[PDB]
Amino acid sequence: EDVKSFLRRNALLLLTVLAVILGVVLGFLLRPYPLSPREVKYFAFPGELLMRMLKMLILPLIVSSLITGLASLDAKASGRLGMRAVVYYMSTTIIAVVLGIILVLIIEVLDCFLDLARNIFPSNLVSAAFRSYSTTQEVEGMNILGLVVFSIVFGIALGKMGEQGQLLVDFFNSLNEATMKLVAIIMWYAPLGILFLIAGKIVELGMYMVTVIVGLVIHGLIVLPLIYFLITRKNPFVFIAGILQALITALGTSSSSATLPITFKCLEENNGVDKRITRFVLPVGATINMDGTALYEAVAAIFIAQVNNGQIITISITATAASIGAAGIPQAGLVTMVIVLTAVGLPTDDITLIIAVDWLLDRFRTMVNVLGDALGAGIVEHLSRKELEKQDAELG
Amino acid sequence: EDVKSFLRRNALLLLTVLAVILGVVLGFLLRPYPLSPREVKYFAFPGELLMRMLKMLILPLIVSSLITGLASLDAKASGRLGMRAVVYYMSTTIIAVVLGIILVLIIEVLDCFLDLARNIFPSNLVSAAFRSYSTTQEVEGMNILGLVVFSIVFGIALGKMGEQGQLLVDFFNSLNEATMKLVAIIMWYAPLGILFLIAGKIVELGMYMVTVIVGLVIHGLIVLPLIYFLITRKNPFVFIAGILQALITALGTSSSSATLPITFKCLEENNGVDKRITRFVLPVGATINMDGTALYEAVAAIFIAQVNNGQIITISITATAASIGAAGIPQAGLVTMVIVLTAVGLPTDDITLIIAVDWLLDRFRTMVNVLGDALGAGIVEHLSRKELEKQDAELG
Amino acid sequence: EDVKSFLRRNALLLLTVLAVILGVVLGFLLRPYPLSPREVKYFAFPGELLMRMLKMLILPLIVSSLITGLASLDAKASGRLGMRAVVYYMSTTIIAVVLGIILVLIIEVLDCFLDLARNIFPSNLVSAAFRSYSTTQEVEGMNILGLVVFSIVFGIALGKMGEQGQLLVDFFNSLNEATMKLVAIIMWYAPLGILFLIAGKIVELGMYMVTVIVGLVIHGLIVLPLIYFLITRKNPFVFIAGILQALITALGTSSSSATLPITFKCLEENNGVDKRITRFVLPVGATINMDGTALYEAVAAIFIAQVNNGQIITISITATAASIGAAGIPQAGLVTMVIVLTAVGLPTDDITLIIAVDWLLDRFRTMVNVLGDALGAGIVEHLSRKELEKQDAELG
Ligand SMILES: N[C@@H](CC(=O)O)C(=O)O
Ligand SMILES: N[C@@H](CC(=O)O)C(=O)O
Ligand SMILES: N[C@@H](CC(=O)O)C(=O)O
Ligand code: NA
Ligand code: NA
Ligand code: NA
Repeated sequence: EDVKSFLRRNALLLLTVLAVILGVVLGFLLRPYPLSPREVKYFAFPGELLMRMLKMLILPLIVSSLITGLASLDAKASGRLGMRAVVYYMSTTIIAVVLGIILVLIIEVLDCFLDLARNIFPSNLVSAAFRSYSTTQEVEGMNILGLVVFSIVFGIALGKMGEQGQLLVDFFNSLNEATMKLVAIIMWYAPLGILFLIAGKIVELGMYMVTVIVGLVIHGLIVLPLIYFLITRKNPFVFIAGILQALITALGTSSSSATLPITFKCLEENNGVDKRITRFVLPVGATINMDGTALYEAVAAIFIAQVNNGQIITISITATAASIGAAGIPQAGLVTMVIVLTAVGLPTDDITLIIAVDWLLDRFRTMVNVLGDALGAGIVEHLSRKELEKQDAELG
Repeated sequence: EDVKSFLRRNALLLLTVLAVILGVVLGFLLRPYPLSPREVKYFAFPGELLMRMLKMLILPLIVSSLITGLASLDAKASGRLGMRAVVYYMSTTIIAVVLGIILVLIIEVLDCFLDLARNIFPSNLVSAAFRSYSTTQEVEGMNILGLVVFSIVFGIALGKMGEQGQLLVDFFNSLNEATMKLVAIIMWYAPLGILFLIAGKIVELGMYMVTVIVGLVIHGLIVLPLIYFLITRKNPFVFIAGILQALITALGTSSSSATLPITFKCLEENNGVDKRITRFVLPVGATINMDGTALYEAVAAIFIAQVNNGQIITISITATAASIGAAGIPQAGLVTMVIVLTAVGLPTDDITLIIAVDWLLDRFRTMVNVLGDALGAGIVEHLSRKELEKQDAELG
Repeated sequence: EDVKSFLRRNALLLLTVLAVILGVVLGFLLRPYPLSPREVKYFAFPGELLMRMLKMLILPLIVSSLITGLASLDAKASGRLGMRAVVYYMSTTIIAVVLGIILVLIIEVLDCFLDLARNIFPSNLVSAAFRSYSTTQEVEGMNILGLVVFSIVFGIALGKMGEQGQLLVDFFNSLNEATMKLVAIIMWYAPLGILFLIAGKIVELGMYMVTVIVGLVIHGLIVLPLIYFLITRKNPFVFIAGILQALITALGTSSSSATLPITFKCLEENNGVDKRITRFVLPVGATINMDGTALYEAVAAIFIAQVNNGQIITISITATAASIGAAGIPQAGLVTMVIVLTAVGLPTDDITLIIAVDWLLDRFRTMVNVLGDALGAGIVEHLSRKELEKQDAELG
């Protein structure tokens, strides 16, 4: 009887679920036909248009979110909110790497460190907005990390100054809300885009793919929800229902940085999470908090060691280190595996074998990477209760 | 007796007319001499300096004009102003294509649609400001269309929010006026630049060139002025005298997007047109309203059919479609002719024959493209009388 | 007895002096070892990280400084402050070229003028922030001159408008202070960076190197200090002690444009110089006022003439002209020597011989280039006394 009101209310959520169900059907139907690379690009195009729309809003989001996020909070309160986030991030990326290692047991690398260091401190801000550094020397594609860093320091700087800083805070606050109004339009195209984005990909190792997928279920649907209930004492699967549009889009894009604007609209609107805490937890979580990637890094390094064959402590240290370094971009998990392979001693040429089934694992690990930030905000919000209480009463 | 006051008042206008008269003389004098490509570039340089100055101001103009233009107007009033503009644009591009077809009778193409679609939704705003998409994949040169789209949606978003949006409206209003103060300095260099810009070009098919030029006179000096008198009931050749500096510069540059800042100063200062309506009509008209290009597209497709040899309805549909797609950049008419040739069935390799005389036709068709936007603003302003009456009295 | 308080107070200044002393020691110790180019890059990396941090802040500094600098001053007062600066700049670059010529006596070039002219008027502002023009055609690296020009005109434009302009002035004032708060963090990394930046360079003509170095001492420590005492009637070597951190960093970077944010913090904090005058004198001085380069240009053109062999007036005219054209970037002195060699008649291929010892002379000539701007601000501030008196009392 009550399923009619469920169809009327969850209309946009159900259309995106149907987009996955019908998108998988469409792809397998069109798969036997001539798989021409130019034709595959044309077929997947309605999914490419959604990707462009989402990519567009990440820069005015990341920048405006952290500048207001850190300036709208008290001096030490900004540090406390950050400490809570960092403590949460490093523990979750440690639980996933430990859970990942146990499961797999049952079933130019210096240039990487330098390029990362170079990107933390960009030589040009206008460049940083569309270019990243990759020594061969500046490859195309936004330097998210470099902008996240600069925005954090810039936010602190406006917080340091008085009413002079207030103008820019108000400027960046108006710019945040305006781009957030645009992600409402992006959300309506999402059912159409998600269909073609996943149909195109399913158009384009046995135990391994299983170990990772099952490993992500134990972490994502059993480990992380328990952490939320242990801190907030609220039902985590009702919270996951709010951010469900953000997970379905993370499956489609396979880029947590690309689905960041929808996770903002899901945490801010569908759930009762504060903007003052989502403006910090979500942009930082999108680039450093990667639980799904950390689990994948550990399993994939030991899976190649199952064929090639005590020092799993270095693997747990570097797989958690690779999870931080890795980009909120798709296929970033296989390129950062160079660090975890060279550390143990295994050859980096073995990534080639995994590359084939990587695409599908990437879609699921992105969903767990997003989920960690989403449940993260809810955890940090509840913990930073008095900080938000002091800021609300102050205005009165 | 009264010609002395005419020389004192119209000093800058007369210097730009003299720039064309003396510029044509200078070019034909220097034409027999060694036409070295490096030497031609050096000779035309004072014209290249004007081009850089004008190109510079288009980005802070297009962006600041539409953001304030759509936010400073009421919800449905913004839609009404737009409806009036769109109705005016599509009818004028239909009259020109019909007039063009009658006169000529008397005397990778999917990748184009995809690249256009890609550009309507840019993946990066900082990139969009100096790069356009052109699959082979991101060519240099501003994505005007992508910025016009985003600015329109961003304007609407600030209009949607209340007083929070007002700060950014005021910010973008100050930024519009400041760049408009700079186009006053650009206007003084214009007589010097226009001389060398046209002298250099005249230094660098019989019936065809005539059909187009005569076709643009019937449309520009007889069709469009009659439309203005039919709606406003005001003398159109006194209005054309106000925007006369913008037409002379359109002849020189051959880029309606480049002469957009001067058409703003001509419509806002020389004529009594409202900023609230020029901020929408002029930037949108510069990229989609191309009457001179639509007339050219129809004549050039049938001129090649006069040699190569019922279905002129597809030509009228795609030539009007090419007019929208075409860029406010020079030589954009010959590249968009691919769409109108493939639609009818004629070969795209026939554009090569036309390319020679194209340059001079481009200068005249740009003047008609600008004229359509200029007389367009005057037409839409007069029609949207009550909308501006309600906004003025509200402030009181 | 008083040396203990001298160590406590001048802690950051002494750490940067020690950075040079220990940096020269470190380099000569590591010099005999395999000098691999990839290894040299890795070794110098902590110096490369400082360079990125400093480069980062130049764009939001140059732009925000001149826009507020010229808008916060009266119409003719802006012209007077400028006249004082221009008169000071051209006389100092004339004294250095005269002093340089006397000492050396005792002991595609049109494309350069066009590229400079092109860069004074950039075709795109977003591009200008990370790209310069260099015909072969748009090379990577910020167009400082093009941004300095545009910012000056934009500042004047906000000054021209009333309270409408005030919002953007306040916006650019908040943006200036916020980036100036960031150069405090950059200053703490500077001792670590300066050590590796100079150690790496000392790891990588007899009379000539001496003539230039001795020539810079006569100008920098005898000519320029006397000018300050002659105008301000204040001790110049107490003023040099304030901007001493900016000189030590100019030695390290060899780029006056890169050390511009630290010279701002030195003149604004360590010395009692007004922001209203440093916001104009320092960014303009960084690109056009190059006393150390002008002295170098004259000596290097006549040193090649000492080997290869009345018309030294053209050398003094073009060496002062090259000093203006030259970039606040390292090794910009040898590339601009093409202008001064072609003018006299000497071959440009002779720059190859000088290139070897150029690096060390560049570090010293940058220190004199910075010093001229630093003592320049102090000279112009004292001269524009009443202008600042009228602006202060007005607010009361
Ligand atoms: N796709 C992941 C990163 C990766 O593991 O490739 C993300 O966007 O978070
Ligand atoms: N030159 C025209 C476009 C074209 O037809 O090439 C304009 O700028 O409007
Ligand atoms: N290095 C100098 C320029 C040069 O002479 O190379 C400066 O930055 O001012
Ligand atoms: Na990460
Ligand atoms: Na068009
Ligand atoms: Na200079």
